[PDB]
Amino acid sequence: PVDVSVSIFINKIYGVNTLEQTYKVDGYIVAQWTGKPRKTPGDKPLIVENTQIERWINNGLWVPALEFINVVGSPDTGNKRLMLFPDGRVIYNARFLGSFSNDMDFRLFPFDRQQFVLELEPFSYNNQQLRFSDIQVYTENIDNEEIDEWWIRKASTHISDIRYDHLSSVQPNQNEFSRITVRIDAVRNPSYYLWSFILPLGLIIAASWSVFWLESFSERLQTSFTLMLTVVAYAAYTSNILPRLPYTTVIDQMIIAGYGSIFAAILLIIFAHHRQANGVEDDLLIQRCRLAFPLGFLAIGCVLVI
Amino acid sequence: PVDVSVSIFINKIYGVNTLEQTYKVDGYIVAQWTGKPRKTPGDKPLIVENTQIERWINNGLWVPALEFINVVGSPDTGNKRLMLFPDGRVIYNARFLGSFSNDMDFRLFPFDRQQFVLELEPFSYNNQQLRFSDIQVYTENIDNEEIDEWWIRKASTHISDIRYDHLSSVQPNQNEFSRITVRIDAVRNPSYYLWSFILPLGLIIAASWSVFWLESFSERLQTSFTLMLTVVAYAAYTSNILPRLPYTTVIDQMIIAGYGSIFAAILLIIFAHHRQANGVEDDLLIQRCRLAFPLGFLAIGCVLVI
Amino acid sequence: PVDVSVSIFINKIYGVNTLEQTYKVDGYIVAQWTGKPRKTPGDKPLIVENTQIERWINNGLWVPALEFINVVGSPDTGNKRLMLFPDGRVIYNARFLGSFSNDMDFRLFPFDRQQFVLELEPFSYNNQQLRFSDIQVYTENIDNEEIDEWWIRKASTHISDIRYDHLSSVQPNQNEFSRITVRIDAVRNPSYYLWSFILPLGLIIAASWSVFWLESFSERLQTSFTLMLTVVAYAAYTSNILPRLPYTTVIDQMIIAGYGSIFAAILLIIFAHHRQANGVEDDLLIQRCRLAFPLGFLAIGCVLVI
Amino acid sequence: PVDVSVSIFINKIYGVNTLEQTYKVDGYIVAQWTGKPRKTPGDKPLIVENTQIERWINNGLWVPALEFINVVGSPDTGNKRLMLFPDGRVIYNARFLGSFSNDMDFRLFPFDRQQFVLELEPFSYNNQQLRFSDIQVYTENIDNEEIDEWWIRKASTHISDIRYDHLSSVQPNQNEFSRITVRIDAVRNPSYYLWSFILPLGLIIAASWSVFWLESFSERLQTSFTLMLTVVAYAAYTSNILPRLPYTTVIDQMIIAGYGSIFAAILLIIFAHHRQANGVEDDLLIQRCRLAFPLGFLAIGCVLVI
Amino acid sequence: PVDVSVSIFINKIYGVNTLEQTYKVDGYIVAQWTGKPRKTPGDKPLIVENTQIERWINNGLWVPALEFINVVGSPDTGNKRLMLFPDGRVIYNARFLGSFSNDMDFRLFPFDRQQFVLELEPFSYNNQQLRFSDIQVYTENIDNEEIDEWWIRKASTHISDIRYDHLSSVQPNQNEFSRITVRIDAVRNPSYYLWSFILPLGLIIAASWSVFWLESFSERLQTSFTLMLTVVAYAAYTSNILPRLPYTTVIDQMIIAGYGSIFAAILLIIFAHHRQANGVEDDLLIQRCRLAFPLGFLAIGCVLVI
Repeated sequence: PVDVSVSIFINKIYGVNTLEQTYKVDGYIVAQWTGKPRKTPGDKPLIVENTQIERWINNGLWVPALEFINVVGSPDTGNKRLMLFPDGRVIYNARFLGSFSNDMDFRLFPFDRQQFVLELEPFSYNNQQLRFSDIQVYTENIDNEEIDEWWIRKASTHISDIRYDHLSSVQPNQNEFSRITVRIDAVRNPSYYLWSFILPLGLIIAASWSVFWLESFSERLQTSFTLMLTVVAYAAYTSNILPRLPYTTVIDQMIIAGYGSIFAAILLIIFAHHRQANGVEDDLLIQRCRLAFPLGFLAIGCVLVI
Repeated sequence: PVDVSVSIFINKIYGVNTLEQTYKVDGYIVAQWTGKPRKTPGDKPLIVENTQIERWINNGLWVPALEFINVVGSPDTGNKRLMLFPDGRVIYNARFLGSFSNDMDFRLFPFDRQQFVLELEPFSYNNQQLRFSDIQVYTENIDNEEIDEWWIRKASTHISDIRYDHLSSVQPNQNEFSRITVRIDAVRNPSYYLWSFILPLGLIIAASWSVFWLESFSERLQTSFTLMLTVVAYAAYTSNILPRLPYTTVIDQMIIAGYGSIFAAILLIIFAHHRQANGVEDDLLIQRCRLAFPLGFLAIGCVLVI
Repeated sequence: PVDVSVSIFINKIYGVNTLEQTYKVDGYIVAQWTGKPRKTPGDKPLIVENTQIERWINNGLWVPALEFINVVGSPDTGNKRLMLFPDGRVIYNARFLGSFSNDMDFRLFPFDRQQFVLELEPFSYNNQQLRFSDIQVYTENIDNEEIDEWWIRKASTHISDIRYDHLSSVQPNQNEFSRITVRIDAVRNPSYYLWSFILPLGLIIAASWSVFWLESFSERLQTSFTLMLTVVAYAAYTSNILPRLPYTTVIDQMIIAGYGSIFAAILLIIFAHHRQANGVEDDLLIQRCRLAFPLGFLAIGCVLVI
Repeated sequence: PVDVSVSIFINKIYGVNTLEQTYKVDGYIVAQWTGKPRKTPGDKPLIVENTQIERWINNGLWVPALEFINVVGSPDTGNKRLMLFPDGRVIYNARFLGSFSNDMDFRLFPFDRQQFVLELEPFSYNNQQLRFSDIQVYTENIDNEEIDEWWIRKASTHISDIRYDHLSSVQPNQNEFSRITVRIDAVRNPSYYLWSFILPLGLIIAASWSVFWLESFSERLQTSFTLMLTVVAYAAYTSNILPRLPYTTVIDQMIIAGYGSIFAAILLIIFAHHRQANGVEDDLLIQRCRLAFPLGFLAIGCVLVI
Repeated sequence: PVDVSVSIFINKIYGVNTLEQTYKVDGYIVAQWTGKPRKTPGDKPLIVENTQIERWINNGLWVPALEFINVVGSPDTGNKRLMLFPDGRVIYNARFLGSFSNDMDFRLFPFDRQQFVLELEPFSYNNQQLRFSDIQVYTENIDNEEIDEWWIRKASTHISDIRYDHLSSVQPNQNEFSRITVRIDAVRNPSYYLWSFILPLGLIIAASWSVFWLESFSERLQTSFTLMLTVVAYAAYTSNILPRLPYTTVIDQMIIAGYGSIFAAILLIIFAHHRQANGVEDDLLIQRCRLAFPLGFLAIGCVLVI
């Protein structure tokens, strides 16, 4: 059972694709294992670069294919490098850029709690064990977090053994491969969305209610039709700029709320008026519920967060 | 007639392209067949990885080219692997990611009933039979379906023989290739569209009718012009965010309905008024059809679903 | 002069790019010609697949490069295959996906009459004649045309000889290559555009005129400003969803019409009023031209289609 | 100093990228030079196609690398072809598709005067002279110009010598490479923009002024607020469909003009009214400047074109 | 310690991707170092072009892999070229196009101060020193800056030594690689954004205030609802055309300001009216604060720039 030591260097995690639950990772992979001692020119280790590596394979030099279990597509491999030591051991170092997959929940969108994952595992080797895994998130935590879209925490390794129940016609015990699993926790940067979506959406819902401080009945009603048109004009601006998803986010709900608030008002206003015993006996208290549901909406809103 | 045993491992079905009727599939293919026993170093099976396989072909080792009948483009092949057994048999294993085609009907868009298909078939072999086909949809049915865009059911195999009537100048019987056909049934997740499109669209159509609870004639009419402008502002928001298609979906019809409801009203309102024997004799009952077509629209709507 | 027999199998014609006059074609190409008889292992034809073909070339086996005259870019080649017969003849079969060009006129957009073309021609061979060309449009005419964007008719071949006047320093007669030209005629599916663009645009133009059935002068005018705003809100929805072009379509003109109809009304309304001999002597007949240009617009519209 | 004769065949110039000042060019390149006579099989010229050319290089056959100085990226090379003559001379022919750069000024957008350029130049050869350059714009001038976005004129060659002041540690005179420069002049097709942007934008500015033919003061003012909202609704439609740039076009200015015209009116209207010696003494002439700046706007507009 | 002399020729810096903090760079790289003198055919330097270089490597000729530390992906390499001198020294010249990364702050968007950076560094060599670095920004400073999106200043080099604390199991001192760092300072072109966003946004905020010069109370309020709808209609036009970011820009704030100004007015107007001791005693001074916050907004605005 060959012992391999992997070292992943994360350089940048970007381009999150909300719909496909994808994110790009740029970094380097380093694998080290020991082989039958070799005669290296001079004596100091031999450095084999790109094109050359493929040659050394054709001459027996074995090199284990380490797959990225959770990769969408196939990584963009940069510079490959083989460092051959005289005492046997071999060190493989290559830079990569790939798109990884993982279960991502964007229900609370504006305030996300996501976690980026890598999953290494020998493509075709039952007894080729992954010794120790080390990840260098040499990125800067409290650096300039208000410049980048996501804020992080700290790395997280975890080696394990995966058992497949439908392999080759093998029975003895060939069905356990060692898988390195890296995890990075990150939180989304609320800022932008608060000051450009939540806030103004609120001022719209607020000024929405000021339709009650209108005297006439026609004014009270005809104005909420211009108010309806405003929430639609907003849902457009919101949608054209927000990430498409299969489910509704928080913001998606604030928009529904704005739709109900205005439909509620429409009902009250066309109720207050025709709920009479004459013709214009608008219930002085209902027509003056200018403070009834404006705060009664912070009660329906503080129950959806409970 | 060589016997081949295929095994498809579906890992993720994503990126559905409504307009081109495309969808992406990530997984592995495993093909097994038996050949003339061989002398493998040691004795335990020989493992040939990437670069190497192409070499073994140049030395006679045959490997059937298995085409993906319904693939748009050419699959993104990851790690290839040849496992050569001493008793002959050969096992080919490779990871792939490709875009597949299939007839997709999106008439009832918000509520779709689609089915993802794969179609394997030897690219150039008449008598090379596909033995047994197995698919491991090791994805989780009732897991977190309210996180993913589509909900599934269960795999579905089916081997068969395809007959081409215009092949080489061959007559005997060379015109029957065996094709593996995999089918996966899936249903779209209505949620999002209901709570962010259907609902608010209804509140717009509802409050649309409240144009009748207006006293004056000018108010009753001039307001439906702001109401018209509202449905348009909605069709914009809807279109910019929904999947472009060559035909109309359900939502596309609700939008037409909102257009007709407002045009109907426009006709009634400019009828009730000028349908007099004086000048302002607005038919007290028609001007008060505030409950005539609001429910008479649930009759025109429940006949389109019949 | 080598005789070559081509057979094109169109599998799907999609992704029309209005602006670049591009369209994608997926299918297979089959070329057959006869060479100096060969000794094939066994005796039955020899099958050379992908990688291998490039090898047989290096050993003399000649294979003519057949260019796709009208291809934007370079086709996405799938599986290549050489079938070598003992009696000489060679059969080349490969699957392709490319983007083709052609002059496309989208003037009557909603109702297009386009034609998809392919153009094969030996890249570097003067006397290498293309024998017979056959195209298998094994797609289904009256199948589910109301599911696909385009409706077709039937294939259409045509071999010819092209003469270039500026080739190599050759004089004898080297300047005539044989070009296969395939043509497929198609018509666009009006549906969607009628029920989602033409119709509602008409209800807007119709209800546009009902600005005359208003009593006051201020109402008659101030209302047409909200009517103007409506046609603009529509041109936005239309444009964001329709295909960008360098010229105006039919729909683009109906939009101009709605702009003139409203500007015409603006003139009449601000004429009828101030065309007096007092101050409010609104020409009873002009102010009541509620049926003058509404049908007088079907006369200006039925002359643009003449 | 090797004499090379180049021949560029422009097939289609499309996809202009306003922001990056890019445009795509499809065509063929033909380079001819004479070498040490060779023994060609048979005697008639030898035809070397794709894969093969790379082989002949490995056997000494030299082939000058001709770079495309102004190419963004790297051309999409199609079919390559080497025609080797017995008398020495070699003819290189290959089809290409690349993205080229050039300084493009879109200040007068609707009416552009641009020029597409190509720039060939030996990548690594001081004394390898480019003999004669010929371009076949075998496209059709007055053909169907009202179908294509751009209208042309006629080709334009020009060979020259470029001097680099910072090359290798060479002094003698190695610093002059011959560069072929092709230029094609083209004009944009105004049509669409006039009938779908300029015209309707004018009818909006025109009907804008008719806010003066209103009696009351409140009507005269409150209506220009719906007029303001209209120009904005237009800038949206315009922007979403027009090409993003770093500077303002003509249309971009007409939109500013419409903004000023309405702000001007806002000032006059709120001046005429409060510029009294009572309360409602609206200067009969100013309130009746219904023809003052409507034509006084054709004076401010005919000075921006002077 | 091999001495290498690099020379970077920047040809064009374009395609800034605000969200990913990326920018494209086209140019050539030139690396020179001296090796063991060689016998070159003739005597004058040997020119090795593309395909060939890979060959000379297989025959020992070493070529250091120089990585682009801050590259997203992997550069698009054009023509490679090896110039081998008899006296040893080797000169590597290749054209590239890659996407580079760097921290970019777009807080003051309309007026940006950004800096484009390149970072070279030997991929696998501890003692391979980079001698002198030279960059030829042979672009034209005060040329046509009002045609390009960005304005520059002047190049800026800087060689240094980077120390990695987690390399191979090496202790002596193998952990210091030499890195070339190029920096180019650039400023964004405000123009467009001023005349198409800032200006018209101001005329909207300006004319926003003229809601005070309205007599009635209903007019003063109902008009600000059409004014609100106007700022939203603007945020839409702005957003669809501006670069998506995770934070708010200057323009994003002017939009918030217009939202507050109108919400402020809404409060005042619904205060002035109901802040009585009767019913319509609108505080003659407050209702006439037509000059209170219009200039009192230039005070809140000149404190956000302080």
